[PDB]
Amino acid sequence: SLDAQEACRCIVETEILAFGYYIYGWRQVPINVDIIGEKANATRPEIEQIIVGNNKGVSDEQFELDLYIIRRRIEKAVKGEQINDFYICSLSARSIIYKGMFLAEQLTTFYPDLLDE
Amino acid sequence: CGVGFIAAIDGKPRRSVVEKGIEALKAVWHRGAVDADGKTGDGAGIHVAVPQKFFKDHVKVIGHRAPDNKLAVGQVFLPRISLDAQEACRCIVETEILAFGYYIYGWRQVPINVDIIGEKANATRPEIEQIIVGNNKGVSDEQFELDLYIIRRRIEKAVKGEQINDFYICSLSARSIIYKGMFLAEQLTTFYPDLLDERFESDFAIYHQRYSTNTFPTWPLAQPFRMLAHNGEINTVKGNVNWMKAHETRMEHPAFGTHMQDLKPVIGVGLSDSGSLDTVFEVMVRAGRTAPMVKMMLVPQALTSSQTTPDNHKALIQYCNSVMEPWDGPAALAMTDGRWVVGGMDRNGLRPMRYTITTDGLIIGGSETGMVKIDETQVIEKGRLGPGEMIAVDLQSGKLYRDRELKDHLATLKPWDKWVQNTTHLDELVKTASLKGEPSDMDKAELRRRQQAFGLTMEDMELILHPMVEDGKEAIGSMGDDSPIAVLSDKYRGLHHFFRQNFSQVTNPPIDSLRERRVMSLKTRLGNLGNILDEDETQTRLLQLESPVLTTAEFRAMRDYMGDTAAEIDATFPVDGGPEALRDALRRIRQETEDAVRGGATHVILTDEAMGPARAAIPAILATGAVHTHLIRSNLRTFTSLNVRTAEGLDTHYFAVLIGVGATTVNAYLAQEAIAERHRRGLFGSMPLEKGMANYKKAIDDGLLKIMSKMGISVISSYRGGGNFEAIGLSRALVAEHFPAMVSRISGIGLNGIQKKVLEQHATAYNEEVVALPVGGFYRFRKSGDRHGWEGGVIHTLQQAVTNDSYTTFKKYSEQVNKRPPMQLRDLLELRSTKAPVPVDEVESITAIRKRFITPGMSMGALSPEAHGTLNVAMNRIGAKSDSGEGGEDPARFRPDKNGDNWNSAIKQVASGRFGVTAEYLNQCRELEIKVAQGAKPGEGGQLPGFKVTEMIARLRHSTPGVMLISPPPHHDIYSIEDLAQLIYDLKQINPDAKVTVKLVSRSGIGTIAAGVAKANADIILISGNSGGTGASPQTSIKFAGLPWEMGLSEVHQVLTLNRLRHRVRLRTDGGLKTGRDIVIAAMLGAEEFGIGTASLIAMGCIMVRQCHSNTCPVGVCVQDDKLRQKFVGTPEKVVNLFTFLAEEVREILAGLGFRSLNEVIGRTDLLHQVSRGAEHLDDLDLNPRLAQVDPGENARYCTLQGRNEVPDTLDARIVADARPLFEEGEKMQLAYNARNTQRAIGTRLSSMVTRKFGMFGLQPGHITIRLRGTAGQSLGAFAVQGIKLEVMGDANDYVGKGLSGGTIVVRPTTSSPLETNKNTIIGNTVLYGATAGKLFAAGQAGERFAVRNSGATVVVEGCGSNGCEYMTGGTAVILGRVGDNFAAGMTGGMAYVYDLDDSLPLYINDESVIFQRIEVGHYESQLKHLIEEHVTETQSRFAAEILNDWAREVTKFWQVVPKEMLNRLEVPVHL
Ligand SMILES: Cc1cc2nc3c(=O)[nH]c(=O)nc-3n(C[C@H](O)[C@H](O)[C@H](O)COP(=O)(O)O)c2cc1C
Ligand code: F3S
Repeated sequence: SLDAQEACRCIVETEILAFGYYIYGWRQVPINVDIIGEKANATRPEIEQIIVGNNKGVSDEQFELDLYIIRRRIEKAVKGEQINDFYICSLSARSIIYKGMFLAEQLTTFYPDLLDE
Repeated sequence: CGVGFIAAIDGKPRRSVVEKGIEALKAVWHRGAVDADGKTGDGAGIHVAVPQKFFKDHVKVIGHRAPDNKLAVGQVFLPRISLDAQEACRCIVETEILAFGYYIYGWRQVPINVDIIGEKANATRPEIEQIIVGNNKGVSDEQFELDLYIIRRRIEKAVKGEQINDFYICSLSARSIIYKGMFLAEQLTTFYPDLLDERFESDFAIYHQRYSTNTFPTWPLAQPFRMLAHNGEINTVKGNVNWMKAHETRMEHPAFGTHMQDLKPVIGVGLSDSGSLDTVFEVMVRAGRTAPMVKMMLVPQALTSSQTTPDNHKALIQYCNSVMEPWDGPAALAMTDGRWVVGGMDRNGLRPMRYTITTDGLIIGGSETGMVKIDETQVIEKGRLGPGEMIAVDLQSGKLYRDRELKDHLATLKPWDKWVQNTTHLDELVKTASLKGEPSDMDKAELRRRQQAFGLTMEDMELILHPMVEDGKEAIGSMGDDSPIAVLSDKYRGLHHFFRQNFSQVTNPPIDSLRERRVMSLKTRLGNLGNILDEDETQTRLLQLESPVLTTAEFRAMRDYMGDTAAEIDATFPVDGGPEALRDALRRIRQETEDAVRGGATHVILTDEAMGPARAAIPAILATGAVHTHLIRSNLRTFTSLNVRTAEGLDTHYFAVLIGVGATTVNAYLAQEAIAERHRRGLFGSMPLEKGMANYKKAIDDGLLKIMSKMGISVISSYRGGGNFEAIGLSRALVAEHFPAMVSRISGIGLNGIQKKVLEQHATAYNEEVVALPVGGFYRFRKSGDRHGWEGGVIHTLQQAVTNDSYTTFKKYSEQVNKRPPMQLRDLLELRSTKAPVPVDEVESITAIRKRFITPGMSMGALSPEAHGTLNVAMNRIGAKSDSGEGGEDPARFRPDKNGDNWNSAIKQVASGRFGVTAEYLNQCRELEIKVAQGAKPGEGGQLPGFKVTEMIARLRHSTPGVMLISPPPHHDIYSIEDLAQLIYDLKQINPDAKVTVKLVSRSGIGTIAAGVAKANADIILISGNSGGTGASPQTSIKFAGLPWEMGLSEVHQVLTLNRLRHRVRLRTDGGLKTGRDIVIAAMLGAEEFGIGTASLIAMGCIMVRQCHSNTCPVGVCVQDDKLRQKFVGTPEKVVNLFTFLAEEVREILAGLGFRSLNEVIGRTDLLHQVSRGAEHLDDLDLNPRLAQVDPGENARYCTLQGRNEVPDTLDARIVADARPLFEEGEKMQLAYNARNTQRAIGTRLSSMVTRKFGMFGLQPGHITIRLRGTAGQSLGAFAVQGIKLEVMGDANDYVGKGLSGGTIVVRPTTSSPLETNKNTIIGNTVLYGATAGKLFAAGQAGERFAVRNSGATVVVEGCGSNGCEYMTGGTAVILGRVGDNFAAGMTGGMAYVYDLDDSLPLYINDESVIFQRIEVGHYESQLKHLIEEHVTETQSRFAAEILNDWAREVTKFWQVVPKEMLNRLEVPVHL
């Protein structure tokens, strides 16, 4: 549906801006659904990325701390409204996670981003 | 699609009830959504009584002892994938039942058969089980049902606690059970073999089947519900839920006790409208009231101020409307308490409901009068349900209450008349307020300084104010809106420009308001909210106002009455506070409001009265939004009211949004001061000040009713605080935090931008030395004002490029127009490829690209005949398609000219007025088009001034010369998607070669509507935007309604691709298309065809005067004069050259990008990027929701089918196989057949063959005649031409004789029927809709809206219903009986005769535009005599026979009704 996406986006944006950080925007990850089977495709979620930058000039340490706190608060708030199939695979300034329900050898085909230089 | 209910009158269980319910369910397969699978349904269900003996024998066999009391059985849906969810839910249920003390007998697994279910309806199939609980404490049935309900609610809450998914309880009671699922209607007894048993006997049964808009079934969403079943669609649910959120915090009843606590969030999550309504209904019933009382309290009757009801019902309706907010919308309800069984209708009576009593003490009601086969010699009475009516059956005592009897029996429970007298009006309070305390007027300089602070120009006072004060009506504009959107503009646009209004496509009908204004109320009540579960005199003691808008004197009187209990709050913030002054002011006011309400205050007055040179004013919308939301979230909105004093309210769009946000009353004092100042200068003439204020208030109320009627809401109480607007260009955080329920698909400015704009305007007004207001350009261009789309340089350069026929000039034009700062959404996106360019000679030729352009519809009433013909000739010369639009077309233009120039049009429209729609008008086209809503004025009908109608137009539209013609906003044929499918079937039957196009308007939620219409066999969808032109419409509907097509097109494309439906339909867009870049962007978005419109008018000579409504256009494009039509300068070569240039531009761009065909670029969204205007504006528009790419799969990204979507064959096929001598030798024929309700549009394809062979008037009357025996389907004999005679023995369902075109239809009961032919309904609703010729004789009563938009037909019927002969235009109508209320509303041509024995016509008629007298001319007597003689001859009636017998004494019992405009034009005068 097209409400759950909008509701989750509103929740995330209200909960990030409550701390004072600056949101640069959303990005839709390029994928290729040609390699996924059927039963692994009926429950495929919409994958997106949100880019937030630190403008308060805080250290990395406090920055990671508030990012974790924001993730937990977003999880609780979304669970409040009993919205199903919502997940956060990472929210940090140090590391990223690319995961899915495909075969091992077909990881670089589903996510062409990792083929970059 | 449909509801139905069967009831045994005496009250004894029996098997026939149940099987007849099954039989009725087995015959509703024609209205459902056909599927290529044959197994996939969309929901079905039945609701019966509990078969005690079945389960008692089950328990006996199991090994227990059968108790003496009744059993209780609960049907549950448990998850199926894992084995924990089942066990966890079982543990929860068993722990929660045993906490009360009842005994559990065990679980049972229902036998099912999954062989009939489709695939997608099987991947979400839950595990169905039953739990058997018995009562051992010996409690009564009443307490037992109460604890069962409480246990159900507690189980629901506990299971939701653990976030367990796919758990549902279809029933838990000792009285009734529910069998429902996601299968087809006819396959219900195959999936559930239990119902095939011999012991399933009952005394009542309800059945329902639905028609969903999407293709993802969810089992817990199938009706009937627990103590409710609904057909239709509810309008106001975003406002009723918000008011329930305030009603919950005070309600309590001693029947529940402490347990009341787990029923506080009564309306949970994951429900539709029919679920929330059902929950509220069940809660209100389980607390003491009865089903009729709750039905009256939730869906009340229309409180009309006429003497046609006893005052008892008036007092009862006053109480009911005072205690609760109505739940509006088209609704046919069939509900059941534990004792009563009620069938009811909504306020307007849109859906149909027909019932029947048999001699076996059996009542059968439903949507169609032929569902259950019943021998004709067993009936006692047939009937219907008018607007607001209801029929009840009491099973305990076994009685049947009709409408009036039930009202009488209900109006005696409590002394309503003595209770209502507690109401206090303000009219008396302002009358008795002596004429003292007159305030001194504000100074001119102060007024101008305050007006400058908000950005009011002199054009806001000379254009949109002056007509309000003088005329009492509202301003009018006549061209599209090319103004930039609010966020991209650069001047000070008020916050009320960011909110677009709402309307209703096919799923809901808009409510017309110029004719049935009697059902729309603007009542406002202060001191109203309280406990909704009580009954006492203190509930009706409040203050009542007759309009939510108050003047200054009325405000001072109401403030007198309030006095020592109110609390005033300022709404100003210091200009020098800093970068976060507005947020702090919001915080402060929303804290003071709560701190004052808790202190005993009952009335809050939010005013910006303290605005000065150092304090800027908070935008009133934001203030009232924050305050109302906070009061709702703190459980205090139920205590107080909310009054707003604003200084910016000047237009009818301000008050709309303020009342939609949550304000109770609104006071606009600066506008009144401006009115007074303009009056003291002697500008209005000789009218007093109070007359001007009254005219202004009347115009405001009329505009408010217009805005409220675009959506389908008829009462202001249910519209307030619901917020049916939509914000475009506001941050998601701001909207989701301060406003109740609005969607912002793209974020915009936050609080900093609003603060900057406000501070800038305040500084400009209060530090700069004002002498006069700026001229301002918003509706007309002025050099000092804003920018516009079409202006002088670009128009002159386009006309030069088109006239001289040179391409480089056209590239200069495109270069000029593609260089201004951004003005629309499609200006920020950017093309970017990654391939290498290819040469220009390799791309498609101009031919195959030009055949992708069409011209939108422009009626002949607006345009001049020469321009219309020029467009039709130019568009046919290049091989493309043109459009004729509404208003019909000239028959004489139906043959190619001997210049070769073909003046015909390849696309015909079916407007909602049906002004020229005949049988030949639909067989002279290649491709049809249904118009639901227009781009400029959505949710409204086209207009045509009274002087624009000449002889040519009056003859072309079958109307009266010199008469204003306003089309009805609703459709009278399309009240829901099933009616849309029926109309599409009709159109595809009448013309066997054309396609059907649906025209929508871009807004939110259009995706589901598009996925729904695609299942109705429509093959072309058209998406218009808010930037389209028009002929004549109010300015508020032009500037503040609709959305850019960039949103709607992408939404429809994504939703259609998601449901695997994109490969069946085509997409077409128009609105604001000027260059080739725009066309390439639209093609990337998903469209395949393109409409141009306004630009074409500029190629022919139009120069954007914006005076089309004045009939004085200089060049002569849209004018009905002769002296001005002689100035036309258009020629087809101009349009041809324009299209050639526009196509070769697309060729240029495609060759430069790297492709060779438009088919390789359609849908490829990833070729578009977003760049923002820079780091100096900071508008956070994120168009990523607009650029999302849904992967198709194996299918392509466009239409890949040949021809139109195919349709089944009705009975007509056999007729065409039988009447071959008629078509080949041309001889008389005579056929006989058996009709059934599963056969639609009987006699339409035959009419098509006859029209193609001989024409409309080529056959003598009665050449081919058919005799049907049985119950006819819907649209019987639609579009029948002269020479065809249908004779039905039985009855017809609906839309009989729709668009009659000269035929003849006769309906009579069976010769062996023991019925009074003048007291039983024989035909349903909307009879003779837009007919132009023929005759129709019926031997019974008709339904509602009888003979609407009649133009030339002649009808003789023995009765009528409400809203009969509404907006009739020509012909004669004889009604030998009683009429309904609001008869002959908007009638403007023809004549009517009523046979009045009750002498009660002056109480029902709408004596506004028609006059009623008695027959005084023998010429008009011979007419009636011959009509009744023909009636008696055909139908062999007995009532009319004995009327004709006693002619001399009954001729003096007839009223003759004649329009006022037909007084100077009749052939002989009506007087002596
Ligand atoms: C003078 C005029 C008359 C129109 N008449 C109709 C009409 O009768 N029916 C209709 O559906 N649309 C009518 N339209 C709207 C067009 O069909 C189309 O939606 C609009 O012209 C597109 O705007 P555009 O030219 O800016 O692209 C009319 C528009 C104009 C300017
Ligand atoms: S604005 Fe209208 S009056 Fe004529 S010149 Fe254009 S059609």
